[PDB]
Amino acid sequence: IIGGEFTTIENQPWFAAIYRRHRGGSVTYVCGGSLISPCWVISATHCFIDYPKKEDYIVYLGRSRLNSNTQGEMKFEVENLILHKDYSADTLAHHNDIALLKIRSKEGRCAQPSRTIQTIALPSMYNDPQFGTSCEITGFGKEQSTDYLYPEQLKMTVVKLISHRECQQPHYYGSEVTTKMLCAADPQWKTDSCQGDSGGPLVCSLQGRMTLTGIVSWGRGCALKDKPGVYTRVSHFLPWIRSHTKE
Ligand SMILES: N=C(N)c1ccc2cc(O)ccc2c1
Repeated sequence: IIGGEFTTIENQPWFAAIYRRHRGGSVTYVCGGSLISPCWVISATHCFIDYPKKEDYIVYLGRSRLNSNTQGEMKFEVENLILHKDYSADTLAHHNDIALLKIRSKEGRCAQPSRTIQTIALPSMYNDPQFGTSCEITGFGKEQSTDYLYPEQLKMTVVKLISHRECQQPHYYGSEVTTKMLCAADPQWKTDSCQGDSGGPLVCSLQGRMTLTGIVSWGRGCALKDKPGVYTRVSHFLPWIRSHTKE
């Protein structure tokens, strides 16, 4: 997250921290995600596509810091890593950039809701806030495009939804952005998601309920003039989520 503020898991208790076990035993951060029911986390396919083996991954819920344990955290293996069959990547834009992780603990249990662990509501079908609406984004990604390190403390910021029409412009993204994507940005371009924030939530309040409107997907740099953040438009993927979240 470029700009914005530090936070703790209490302020985004659906946030899931996803890590990968290396051949050699070291564990490194991969991507964010969001708990959408006790057993299901939703993230982005591009985070996993290079290493699709579910055994390689660890999911933490209730975690406020990147490389230290947070009191009350829960640790999960990935029982099912579901990538989107229709995912594709061009030079910049990712299409169908959405993924599901079914989580189960070593004790064979799903998430137990707590002060630091809660689900987030999905939107209703094609129901998005109007452009200009303020939404929040959360993650452990870079604080500056030129950073090597990721921040140790969780961060969040506020961006505004941009119309598909404005985002289609040439000096925005041209035809790179589709109706299954949402653009969001700061009017001063001063704050944004960045590398390491992928898979994490864009949350808006809709009919008075906190709603997973977007999933961090891609952008041309970070907090760059005329280059909004691009998010998977969750309200356009409900059939896929429905069809994949059962027995
Ligand atoms: N401008 C963004 N919101 C944005 C989001 C995700 C990104 C992931 C990357 O690997 C590199 C740049 C990124 C930029």
